[PDB]
Amino acid sequence: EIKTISVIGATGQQGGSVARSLLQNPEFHVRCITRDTSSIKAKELKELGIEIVQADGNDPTAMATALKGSWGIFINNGYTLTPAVQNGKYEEDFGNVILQSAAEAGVPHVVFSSQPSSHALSGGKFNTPVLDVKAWGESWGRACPTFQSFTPIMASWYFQNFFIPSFVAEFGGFPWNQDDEGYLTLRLPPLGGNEEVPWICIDEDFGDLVHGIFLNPARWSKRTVQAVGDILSYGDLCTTFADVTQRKARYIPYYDLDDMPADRPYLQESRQVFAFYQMRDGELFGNGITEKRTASLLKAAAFQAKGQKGRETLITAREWFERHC
Amino acid sequence: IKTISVIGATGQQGGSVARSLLQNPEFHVRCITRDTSSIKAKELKELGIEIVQADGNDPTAMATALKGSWGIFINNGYTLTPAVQNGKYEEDFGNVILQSAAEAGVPHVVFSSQPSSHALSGGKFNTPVLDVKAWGESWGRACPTFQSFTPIMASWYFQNFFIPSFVAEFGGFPWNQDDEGYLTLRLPPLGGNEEVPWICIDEDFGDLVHGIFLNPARWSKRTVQAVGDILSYGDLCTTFADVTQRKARYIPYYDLDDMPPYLQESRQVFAFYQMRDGELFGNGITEKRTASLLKAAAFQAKGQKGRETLITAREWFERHC
Amino acid sequence: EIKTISVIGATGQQGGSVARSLLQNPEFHVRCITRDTSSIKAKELKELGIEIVQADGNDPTAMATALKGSWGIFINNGYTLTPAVQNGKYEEDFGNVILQSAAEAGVPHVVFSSQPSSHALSGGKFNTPVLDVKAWGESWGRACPTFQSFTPIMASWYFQNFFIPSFVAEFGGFPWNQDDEGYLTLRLPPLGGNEEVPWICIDEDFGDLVHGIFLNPARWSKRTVQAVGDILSYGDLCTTFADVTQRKARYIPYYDLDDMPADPYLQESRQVFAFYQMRDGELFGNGITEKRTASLLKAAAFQAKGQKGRETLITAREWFERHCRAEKIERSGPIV
Amino acid sequence: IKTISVIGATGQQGGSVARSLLQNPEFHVRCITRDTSSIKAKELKELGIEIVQADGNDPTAMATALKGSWGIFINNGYTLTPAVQNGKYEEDFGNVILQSAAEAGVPHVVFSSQPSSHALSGGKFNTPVLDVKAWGESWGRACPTFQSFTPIMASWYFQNFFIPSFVAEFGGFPWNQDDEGYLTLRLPPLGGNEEVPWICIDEDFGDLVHGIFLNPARWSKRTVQAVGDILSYGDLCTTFADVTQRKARYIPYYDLDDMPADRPYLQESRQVFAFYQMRDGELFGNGITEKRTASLLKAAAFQAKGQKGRETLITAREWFERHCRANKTSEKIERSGPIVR
Ligand SMILES: NC(=O)c1ccc[n+]([C@@H]2O[C@H](COP(=O)([O-])OP(=O)(O)OC[C@H]3O[C@@H](n4cnc5c(N)ncnc54)[C@H](OP(=O)(O)O)[C@@H]3O)[C@@H](O)[C@H]2O)c1
Ligand SMILES: NC(=O)c1ccc[n+]([C@@H]2O[C@H](COP(=O)([O-])OP(=O)(O)OC[C@H]3O[C@@H](n4cnc5c(N)ncnc54)[C@H](OP(=O)(O)O)[C@@H]3O)[C@@H](O)[C@H]2O)c1
Ligand SMILES: NC(=O)c1ccc[n+]([C@@H]2O[C@H](COP(=O)([O-])OP(=O)(O)OC[C@H]3O[C@@H](n4cnc5c(N)ncnc54)[C@H](OP(=O)(O)O)[C@@H]3O)[C@@H](O)[C@H]2O)c1
Ligand SMILES: NC(=O)c1ccc[n+]([C@@H]2O[C@H](COP(=O)([O-])OP(=O)(O)OC[C@H]3O[C@@H](n4cnc5c(N)ncnc54)[C@H](OP(=O)(O)O)[C@@H]3O)[C@@H](O)[C@H]2O)c1
Ligand SMILES: CC1(C)c2[nH]c3ccccc3c2C[C@@]23CN4CCC[C@]4(C[C@H]12)C(=O)N3
Ligand SMILES: CC1(C)c2[nH]c3ccccc3c2C[C@@]23CN4CCC[C@]4(C[C@H]12)C(=O)N3
Ligand SMILES: CC1(C)c2[nH]c3ccccc3c2C[C@@]23CN4CCC[C@]4(C[C@H]12)C(=O)N3
Repeated sequence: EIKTISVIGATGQQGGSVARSLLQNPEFHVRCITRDTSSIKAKELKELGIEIVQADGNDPTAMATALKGSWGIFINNGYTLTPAVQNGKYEEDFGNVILQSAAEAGVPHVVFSSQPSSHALSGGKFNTPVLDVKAWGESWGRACPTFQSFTPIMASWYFQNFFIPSFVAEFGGFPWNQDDEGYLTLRLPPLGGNEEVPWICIDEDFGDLVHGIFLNPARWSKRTVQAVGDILSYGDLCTTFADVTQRKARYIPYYDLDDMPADRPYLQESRQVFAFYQMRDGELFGNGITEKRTASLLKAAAFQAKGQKGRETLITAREWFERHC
Repeated sequence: IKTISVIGATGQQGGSVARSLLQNPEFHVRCITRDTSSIKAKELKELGIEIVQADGNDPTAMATALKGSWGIFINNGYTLTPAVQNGKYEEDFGNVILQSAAEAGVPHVVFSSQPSSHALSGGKFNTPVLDVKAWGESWGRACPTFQSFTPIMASWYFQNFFIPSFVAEFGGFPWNQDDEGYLTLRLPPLGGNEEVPWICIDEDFGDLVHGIFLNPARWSKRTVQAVGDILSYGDLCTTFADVTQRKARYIPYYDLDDMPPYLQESRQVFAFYQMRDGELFGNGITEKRTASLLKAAAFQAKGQKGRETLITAREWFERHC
Repeated sequence: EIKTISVIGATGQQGGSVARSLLQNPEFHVRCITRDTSSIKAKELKELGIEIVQADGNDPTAMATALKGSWGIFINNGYTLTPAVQNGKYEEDFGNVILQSAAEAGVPHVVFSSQPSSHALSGGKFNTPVLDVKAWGESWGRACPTFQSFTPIMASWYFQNFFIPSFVAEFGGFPWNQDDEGYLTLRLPPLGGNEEVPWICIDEDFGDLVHGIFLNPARWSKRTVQAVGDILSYGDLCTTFADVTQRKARYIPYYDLDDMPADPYLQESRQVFAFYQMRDGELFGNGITEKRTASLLKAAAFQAKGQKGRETLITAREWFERHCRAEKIERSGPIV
Repeated sequence: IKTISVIGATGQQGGSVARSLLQNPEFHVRCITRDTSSIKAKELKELGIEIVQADGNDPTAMATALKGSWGIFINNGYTLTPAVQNGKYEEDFGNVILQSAAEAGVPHVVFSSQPSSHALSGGKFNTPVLDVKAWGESWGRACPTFQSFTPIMASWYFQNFFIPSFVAEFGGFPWNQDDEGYLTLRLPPLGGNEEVPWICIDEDFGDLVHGIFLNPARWSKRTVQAVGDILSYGDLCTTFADVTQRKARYIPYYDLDDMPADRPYLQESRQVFAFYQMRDGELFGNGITEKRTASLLKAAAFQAKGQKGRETLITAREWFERHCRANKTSEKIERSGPIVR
């Protein structure tokens, strides 16, 4: 009756949302995995009544032993890549190691946080390890005969990125620090195409999307899921923020990738991601058109499966600004 | 063989209507103008179009010039008389023509229209440029003589980018670079999700009216939105930048009270649009599906002549910038 | 501060949903209007704690006095038209009389249950009083200079038509009586165009749309609102029913309107169907059929009620899941 | 001038590809066939297209017959060898050709593909008609030599109405009248919202392959759904009825066990439809069914061809108005397709 689901990164944003969503369904038993059960965040997960296991993804045997009995697993990696991984050893990423360990432990159903490979799609003329490592994990999971289901889920930009101070530093004053001309100014290169920039409130929605996948894993196997709460251009984001907060805001694109300030190291290292996205006419996920219909179908299903508990629709940018500003 | 009188055939809207209808042998175009010796009048003559001289302000003359018309397209001008400006919308030459068409027994009417901000805002707003046409719309909707009366509502013309005064007031976009090197567009937000409608008046509007005349009964009393593309002002600028590789940006006029130097009294229109959450047409959501259908229908009625699809903002920039 | 709203037909389906929706917002006070406060349905409302006033729409003066003090009014009419109304004299329908009474009483904000006029749209070819009676009221209210806001709202096919017996008899066994070959068969003419048939759960959704309008009446003045919960073809409706209930169902079109059973109200429905086909299925007459606006209004009411109820409209799949997998066929409707 | 080899150029898919690309001076169409003396091979020759003779089952000859190609469009046939029917998907002549194209150094590939029901369902389904093409898709996606590899996935052809086995097996629609005077279509539901995709293979498909070749890098490793219209089976029949004024209807096989499964291809189609219903109608497996991209690849080819032809895809209504309203005797029901009985 009861299906156990191991949650990687349960102390983190993606896995944290996953754990919080799945625990609200009696058909599932959540086994959070963390490196330190004494962690501040781990104790918060232990206050929700969640089973907590301590293990390190870089230890395949220990990980395999910690996933022994899981019906499903949600896998993700971290913001910091090891030098070996940053230099093209994508098989050494702890997320990818965990996926292989799950194969050995016999876990039948996998939901894997993934990203497109700029290298694979551009014929080798681009290399963006931050994305390509997760894409490697997706290539391994899709080809593995052991799994009964492997579904890649691709996260959008978090709305919560607006709370990172260097975010405010890098991309113009937007959305907290106004400039000399009195504007909350956002400065980013265009995405390309029709400027269909995807955004999500990671906390409230991502976990419910993964939950919806686990409600019927066979239907979603080997079919990429885009975790998208809203789709709008940078300029529409600014006008929406201004309407909500009644604070002047504007968008000034970085049309020339070479003419971005070297003062900003998050613009210079992202210049290959931005170029790959532009080359793809803004189709940043690589599998097909950017659409949030599936996400709105995976959120409603989790809503029903949870007992009509919580919210039935994903958080839009307008609502996030109304709730956070 | 159905005869159609075309008001404003020397103008943008009526000109597109005449040029589109002429390519369907089932329809015979009778252009109406005040001056048949005009350059534009002669251009219409060079295409082999019948040109009759009449003034909309003369109901008696106009009734005589419409006799025998199966249908009529009606439009007015940018110029309102002081009397019309001050509320006597029955005197606008377009609405006079509509009443004359009723007198002459013309059975099928397509009327260039706009919503009445005054009527929709409970009196808060007064915009004669729109409300005058709305007067004709209600009159035609209530008139029992017509067999069909269909209102058509034009979006912003792309060709407004060629009006020097438009370039003057709304920033430099898309011709005049500013100090920081940007083609800058300065406009109040439309409201809602910034679904700003635009049309290439020359190539598409006439085809939409043509499509209406292909089945007047199905469109009677149903407003048609003449929309070629739907996008936000910022999308306009990013599209322009991609097409031309000329830096461009959008800086909204957030406060209609603190606008600059730039005496365009279109403020009440902008405020009414915002009050409608951007639903500038007033009848329902902004949609171009109907326009696309009508354009394709004209394409096929004309013999697969011309374009089957409406001109988008990107294509307009490609062809004119 | 607290805005009073009179609800016509509060004992009925449309007004009942309106009352039940506006009751959950303390900014509004619901004054139900009924002819008989002793009714089973009226006492149901009294048991819910709703003010009940007795008045008859056919009495303009009494109606005016009973509407006095209302900030807003929801107006609707009934399924049975007097013969005089049947033959024109649309001004005499109690809904339209009530609209004029509200104008006399000075009610500033109006939401009116409406439908397109086939006669006005067809150049006289068609005459369907079931629609045209409400269209008369719609134009009268649109032209009325006294109202501060006037919004016409138009109902789609109720899902609850499946509980109305007259629906079950004529339009095939669907969805309760299986037919000779074991099929739940629906027998109806095509709508026209791409078969974009609108449906709504009248009980749970219609009232929330009226509520959403009253939340910002100025923005909706003179703007037709389509009360649409789902848009799907008749065949898609039947296949969805089959998927939900694992019970055979099918759609049998009347391709020839002359071959449709027309044994007085079936004659008015033949003309209505012909008008819809003549409009390529654009049965509302003002523009394309769309449920986007309905969704916006439903969400707005959801928020206003304190995030109570559902944020989304009920689809055909949801309705079949809730009312067929598990329902007495005795609801109010056309008396054929 | 960039040369593109076209597999199956004498067939429906490759034929549309050749006819579309030839009208664009930036490309050279090199048709590939087993028999250059064929009556359909001579039609292509009458169009002014190079015709080379090679067999896909001969990897070396195929390699020498592709060398010099800037791009290649790859497709397979309706008949699979017994070895291929039984799993040996590497032996399908289309997949051998794909390996030959890498072998030959063709830098840009457009591969006719379908999802693998087995791969997506954890082994619950085995439908070689789709999975064979999916094998080639996986190989092309993983091959490091190609500069671009784009899978394109065909919908139901409207031209299935000209394939005789379709008319026989699936109730007779739209040509064979039944007891009650109905053109009856008999098919299981697709699943989900009955978003059945259809395309006019002749007029539209080639333009989509062409649009991909207009910017291969932007489409590399991105599945393209070749869709002209999206509608339910019942909507298909009612649309046909409106166009032709002939009674027509759709009678679903709600229970797949009640579908005629006399012959082996009908049972493999039962398993395919079961897979579709399993995926809630997502018959392509990569994502939602959509025709926006197809409408973007048709318009782009329209422009590339010199604004010649149609800018838009053919809808079901327009196809019925073009092929089933007039008698049009030249439209005979003899097209290549599944040979069931
Ligand atoms: N913020 C963004 O920009 C953004 C948006 C889009 C997508 N992404 C992508 O998603 C990833 C970051 O996701 P996130 O923000 O959820 O990360 P996060 O908040 O740091 O969570 C990742 C979790 O990984 C666990 N972990 C780290 N090293 C580990 C190891 N060696 N073994 C086992 N577990 C380990 C940590 O929890 P324990 O202490 O429990 O082990 C940590 O909480 C990156 O690839 C990023 O590019 C993020
Ligand atoms: N982008 C836009 O500005 C836009 C969009 C929405 C709607 N509109 C509205 O549509 C109108 C402008 O349309 P348009 O571009 O066709 O105007 P236009 O280019 O100025 O043409 C007006 C036409 O009316 C004719 N006319 C003028 N006075 C007349 C009279 N007294 N009797 C008879 N005919 C007369 C003119 O010359 P002849 O009489 O010599 O033929 C001409 O053919 C305005 O009301 C405007 O507000 C335009
Ligand atoms: N699915 C549909 O059939 C549908 C959808 C579109 C529009 N419509 C139209 O809407 C109308 C039916 O709506 P409904 O479902 O609400 O009808 P209903 O269930 O009969 O309710 C009508 C309401 O009006 C009240 N009423 C009836 N006669 C009255 C009178 N003379 N004076 C005052 N109040 C009176 C009734 O209350 P008491 O009984 O106590 O008065 C009742 O609450 C018809 O014109 C129909 O064509 C319905
Ligand atoms: N509606 C549909 O039926 C549909 C939908 C989606 C996709 N598909 C799939 O696509 C395939 C059908 O495509 P189609 O209509 O283009 O096929 P087709 O009409 O059968 O054409 C086959 C082509 O391939 C060539 N060929 C066949 N066997 C060969 C071999 N052993 N070696 C070399 N060449 C060989 C033929 O050579 P010659 O040049 O000598 O004739 C011919 O040009 C099937 O797998 C089908 O399942 C079709
Ligand atoms: C009258 C107006 C405010 C206006 N002022 C202008 C000043 C300069 C250039 C261009 C315009 C336009 C263009 C428009 C475009 N239209 C959109 C629907 C109705 C409306 C409003 C709008 C119109 O009448 N013409
Ligand atoms: C008059 C009608 C044909 C009708 N005949 C019926 C006869 C018996 C049962 C049920 C109905 C209904 C249902 C409807 C629902 N419709 C939604 C759009 C307006 C309209 C028309 C439509 C209506 O007013 N009642
Ligand atoms: C293999 C199949 C079940 C099939 N069986 C048939 C048997 C006889 C006639 C005609 C067909 C077709 C036509 C199709 C149409 N296509 C839609 C998407 C892929 C698919 C599935 C589908 C295909 O491969 N050809």
